[PDB]
Amino acid sequence: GLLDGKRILVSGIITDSSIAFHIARVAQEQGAQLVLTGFDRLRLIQRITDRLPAKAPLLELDVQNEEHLASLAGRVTEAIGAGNKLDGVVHSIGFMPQTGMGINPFFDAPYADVSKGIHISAYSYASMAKALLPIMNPGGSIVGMDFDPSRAMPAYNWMTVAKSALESVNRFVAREAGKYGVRSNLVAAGPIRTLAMSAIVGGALGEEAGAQIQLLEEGWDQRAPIGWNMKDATPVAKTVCALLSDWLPATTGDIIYADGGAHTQLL
Amino acid sequence: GLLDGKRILVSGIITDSSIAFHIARVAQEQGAQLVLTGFDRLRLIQRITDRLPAKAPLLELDVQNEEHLASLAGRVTEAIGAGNKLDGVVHSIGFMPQTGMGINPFFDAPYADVSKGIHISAYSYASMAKALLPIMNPGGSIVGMDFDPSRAMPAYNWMTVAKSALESVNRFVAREAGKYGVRSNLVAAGPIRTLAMSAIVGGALGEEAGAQIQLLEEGWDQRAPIGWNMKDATPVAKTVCALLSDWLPATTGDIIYADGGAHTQLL
Amino acid sequence: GLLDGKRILVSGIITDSSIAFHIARVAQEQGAQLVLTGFDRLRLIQRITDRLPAKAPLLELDVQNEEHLASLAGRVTEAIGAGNKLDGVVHSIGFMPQTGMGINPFFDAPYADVSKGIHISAYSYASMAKALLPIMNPGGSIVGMDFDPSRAMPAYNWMTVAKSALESVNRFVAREAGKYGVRSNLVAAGPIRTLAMSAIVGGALGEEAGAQIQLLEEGWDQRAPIGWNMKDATPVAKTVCALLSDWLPATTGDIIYADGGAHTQLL
Amino acid sequence: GLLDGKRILVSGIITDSSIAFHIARVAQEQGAQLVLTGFDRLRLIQRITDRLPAKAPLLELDVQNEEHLASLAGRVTEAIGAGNKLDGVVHSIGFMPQTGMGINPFFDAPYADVSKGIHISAYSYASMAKALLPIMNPGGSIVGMDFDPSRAMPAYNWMTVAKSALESVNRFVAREAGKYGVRSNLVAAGPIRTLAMSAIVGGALGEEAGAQIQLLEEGWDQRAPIGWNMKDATPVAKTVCALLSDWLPATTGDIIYADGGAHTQLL
Ligand SMILES: NC(=O)c1ccc[n+]([C@@H]2O[C@H](COP(=O)([O-])OP(=O)(O)OC[C@H]3O[C@@H](n4cnc5c(N)ncnc54)[C@H](O)[C@@H]3O)[C@@H](O)[C@H]2O)c1
Ligand SMILES: NC(=O)c1ccc[n+]([C@@H]2O[C@H](COP(=O)([O-])OP(=O)(O)OC[C@H]3O[C@@H](n4cnc5c(N)ncnc54)[C@H](O)[C@@H]3O)[C@@H](O)[C@H]2O)c1
Ligand SMILES: NC(=O)c1ccc[n+]([C@@H]2O[C@H](COP(=O)([O-])OP(=O)(O)OC[C@H]3O[C@@H](n4cnc5c(N)ncnc54)[C@H](O)[C@@H]3O)[C@@H](O)[C@H]2O)c1
Ligand SMILES: NC(=O)c1ccc[n+]([C@@H]2O[C@H](COP(=O)([O-])OP(=O)(O)OC[C@H]3O[C@@H](n4cnc5c(N)ncnc54)[C@H](O)[C@@H]3O)[C@@H](O)[C@H]2O)c1
Ligand SMILES: O=C(O)c1ccccc1-n1cccn1
Ligand SMILES: O=C(O)c1ccccc1-n1cccn1
Ligand SMILES: O=C(O)c1ccccc1-n1cccn1
Ligand SMILES: O=C(O)c1ccccc1-n1cccn1
Repeated sequence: GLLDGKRILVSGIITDSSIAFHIARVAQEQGAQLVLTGFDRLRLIQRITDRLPAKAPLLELDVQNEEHLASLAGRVTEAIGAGNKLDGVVHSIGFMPQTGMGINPFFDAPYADVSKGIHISAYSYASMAKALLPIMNPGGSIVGMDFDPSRAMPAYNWMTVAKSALESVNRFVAREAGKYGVRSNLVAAGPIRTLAMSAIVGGALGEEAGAQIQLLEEGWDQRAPIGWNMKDATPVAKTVCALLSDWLPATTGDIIYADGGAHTQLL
Repeated sequence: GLLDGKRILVSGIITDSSIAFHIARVAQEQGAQLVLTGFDRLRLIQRITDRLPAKAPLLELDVQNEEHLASLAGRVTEAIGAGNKLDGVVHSIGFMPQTGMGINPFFDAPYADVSKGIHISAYSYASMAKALLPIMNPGGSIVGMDFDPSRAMPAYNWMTVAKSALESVNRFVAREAGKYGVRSNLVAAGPIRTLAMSAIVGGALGEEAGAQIQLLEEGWDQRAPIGWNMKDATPVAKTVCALLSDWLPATTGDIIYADGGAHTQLL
Repeated sequence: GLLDGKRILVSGIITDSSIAFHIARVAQEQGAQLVLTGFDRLRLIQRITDRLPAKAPLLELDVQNEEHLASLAGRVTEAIGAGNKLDGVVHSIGFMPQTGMGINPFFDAPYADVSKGIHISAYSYASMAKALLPIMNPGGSIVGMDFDPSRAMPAYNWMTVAKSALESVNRFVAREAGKYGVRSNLVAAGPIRTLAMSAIVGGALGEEAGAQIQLLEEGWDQRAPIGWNMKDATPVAKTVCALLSDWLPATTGDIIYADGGAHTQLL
Repeated sequence: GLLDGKRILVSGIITDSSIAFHIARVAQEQGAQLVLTGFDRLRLIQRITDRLPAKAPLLELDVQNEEHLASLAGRVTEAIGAGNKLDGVVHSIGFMPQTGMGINPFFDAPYADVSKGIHISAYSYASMAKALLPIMNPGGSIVGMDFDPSRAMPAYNWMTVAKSALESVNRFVAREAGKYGVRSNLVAAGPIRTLAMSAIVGGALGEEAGAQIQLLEEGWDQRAPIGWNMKDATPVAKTVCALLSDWLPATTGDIIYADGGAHTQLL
């Protein structure tokens, strides 16, 4: 197994279409022993994660809750056993209020909403690294989920800005993590039909936003030299596992694109 | 004059070493008629701006104050005369609490402080564009000040993250501004010895941060193929005026580097 | 005039739709005194350049001819007068044999053809700088024409590779030019309907290449927040003149995008 | 084994310090069955590769020899057996005549020398893909070696330009390879003390070039958040094997940085 004997924390599962659900499944297939973290709806998340190949302890983590973060390392150590540390951490957490994601004009998102989205989607990558680096082994790996924000796109709006901030945060987390012998990287995924994504395409944020997001997805498969299947998160999950493994040992502060190559082509 | 007959709003003057002070001076030398905006210490700012080549009306603008922003367009129109619109807007506004800029470890900045810095340094670029685009002429130009955040650097810490967000915001502001026939761009400047910058080098945020920032400045002149003079903001001001002029008419959503070429060389 | 009193060499005119024809026209409108260089069909080029606002001396320059390059500085000095130097140089020269530009598969271009295209389109930027820097004034400016090659695109094929090389060459030319107080930059233009470009769209290199290039142009105007008019080279010419002027004095080794902002947006 | 049962062609071994020697060793440790290609000194290369963990057939390949390239697929098939195809191809080939690499000024490299270096270091990536894609399995992987050329650096000179071209070539090879279900990527390595590299630092190309290259290496370990050991090619070899494996299945046309994270930090 690619991750045999590694202890890895995976955040971000909320449904069986969450990217983190597939990260967790593949990591377990590859021999990793997991600790899961979930936000708010913990009975739902437990029921969802009962479908994973192996049972995993589930800890509550609201990344906006300073007490959750202050206690997190102790609760993880309780879950994996004293004297054991983590080898990997997966941040698969993102949120932007509807006002920031195309339900209204870009200029009409109040800063209170934007700042909540940046807190959850970008600052919390540093928050989780601060909490967990003290219980991570040398040679460990922190991975977060990205959506390439180097160019503006319709509808994604302030979530794009949040991903721009996240990419910058990752480069600073790498500086801190390196003192522990730990790498920090993001995986920039192509679009994936999660429940939230499918709802947007179905018009949950208005018809214009849904039409714009559907056009975004279609251009992706067209541009990608190997194609892109938005209904299949497994290639993204495998890429996360590659970064969690020992096989990218000189990559840190960086971004790996699991997008079919779409960002390398113009059309 | 490069800007003859243009009406241009310039924010961001606080001392005679502010980058915006030199933007304002050069723009006036080039025939522009200015409206200035200032934050908090308006009697100080009036005294400072009395040294500009020409008298300019001074309006109060705290970019975190929604009432200041809601009234801004009406106060500008009162200053330049009914029936007149703006041709240019300069955003030269930046702030990050000391906790986010190296006085303590990167992980120790509370999010309340980071979010204040992102509000002032990044979100407010969209706020000012929202307020002023309705009173801007076609062919107009919005320019903001940037510091290249594509790579992490010591001490700048969360201000770097804020500039990453600002660059993303600029690309979305360009989408909105284009509907008015207006361009939006940033100028990424090399380091400039403002009063705040000199205080940091002198140790205002701790000795380690001061030493790191001094090393940053020295490498800049070394890398720049034409050199870099941190005591001279005039080349930065001229570049801002180039973007305010009609001579970069097909550039928008973009970043112009006024850094001596330092970002194009490794050593 | 933006370029009043400046002496500027402009290469690359072959028809009245050449980008260099419009660079020359705008520069002369702005007070510059020009020296033109032309390749191969010098009687045609003289007839074309008779339509410029002012008469300009025309010198022969085949950038693959080492004797043309060795004599160039002396012939320029003869044209502008002993004791006078150049303030600006415009490289607007590009060529790739048909085998490298979509008339056949990418893999079927022989290296002899690719190397000719790289010689003319990329190496010659260094060749011209080597020949002309000894007769350039401090504060001078060298500008070359670019087409953003950061992502692959259909049909452009090995010309894209040549532009990737040119961008790298420009960063090294900036190092050399800086010793003379001279800047070196490229302007990355959106697509322009030159005679050669119109012929390709009309099928001169095969129907597939023409269809692919037409689709490229259409996406450009769609993406550009201020639009893109492929029939109007004047915004590109003005941007070149901005770099030739004194108003971007701290930019070198760099690329300015005169593309309507299209490269900053995904869709 | 990460590469168990995969058939992989590895070019570029010339000494036991070649990056390709360590790629080959790690791939064999991970279960791959290799075919090696060597240039010019085939008895030397056979003696060198006798030290690999397993015997591998050695084929002659001068990438400037069209007959070598035309016969290559047939000779590989003869080596691995009819009915078998390749799963991986490693391009670890680079050369620039001394005139292009700092023994003289950048402007003094004749184009004949530059074009030879671009032929071997960039065009040949397309040449090898053209020859070998017809005998590659779906799900296969082509990997080439890169040195980040996004910024100019002293002494590397025209080799940097060649790497800029190679990166562009890789994006087009990905388009072609995708039709076969094959990925194409580069690994951008930090500096490695090969025999050629050590000779340059020792002054083989002049004292100035040696001093500049030594300063380049030292800044790399300083910038890298996890450090950089120029005497250890194993992290680079492991990264190549990661791209040859099935664990980066949605990455193509791309660049993976095995440089300690140095390119993500300014200082
Ligand atoms: N779906 C895509 O197209 C796509 C593409 C690239 C990247 N991503 C990124 O992948 C990550 C996972 O998103 P997803 O697509 O799987 O959607 P998802 O809705 O399945 O997962 C989002 C997760 O964020 C978590 N979260 C929200 N607020 C939280 C908080 N205060 N504390 C802790 N967790 C919180 C949710 O509980 C949920 O588990 C996100 O960073 C997303 O931006 C998604
Ligand atoms: N000094 C450098 O080295 C450098 C380099 C690149 C970019 N920049 C950028 O240039 C911009 C101007 O900064 P500066 O270097 O001239 O320093 P400065 O201290 O002279 O100017 C900062 C300005 O921000 C304004 N400001 C702060 N909070 C505000 C608020 N709530 N509302 C309105 N205005 C507010 C200050 O009043 C002040 O006028 C900033 O965006 C800065 O990040 C500076
Ligand atoms: N047309 C576009 O869409 C576009 C977009 C971006 C950049 N560009 C670039 O702008 C430059 C000018 O091209 P253009 O579009 O105006 O086409 P053009 O055909 O009008 O100009 C090409 C010029 O290259 C010159 N040239 C060719 N071989 C030469 C040689 N051996 N020595 C000297 N000169 C030689 C031609 O004589 C001709 O004057 C080129 O670098 C081109 O790549 C064009
Ligand atoms: N050493 C570094 O610091 C470093 C860093 C990043 C990338 N790289 C790249 O890694 C690759 C391998 O280089 P290396 O550092 O291991 O040095 P090396 O000298 O050990 O390998 C170079 C290889 O190129 C081959 N070669 C030269 N001409 C050839 C031809 N006409 N046909 C076929 N092969 C030919 C040589 O025979 C030799 O095997 C190169 O692309 C190099 O640019 C090296
Ligand atoms: O999850 C994401 O970051 C994401 C990425 C690409 C497209 C849409 C996205 N969604 C954001 C909310 C719901 N979907
Ligand atoms: O003004 C800036 O953004 C800035 C840019 C570069 C270096 C230091 C900076 N400072 C931030 C506060 C005081 N200086
Ligand atoms: O001139 C160019 O470089 C160019 C740029 C964009 C599209 C087509 C181009 N053409 C190349 C030959 C004829 N047109
Ligand atoms: O191999 C390379 O491409 C390389 C990369 C970085 C530094 C030096 C290099 N050398 C080139 C010739 C000898 N070394």
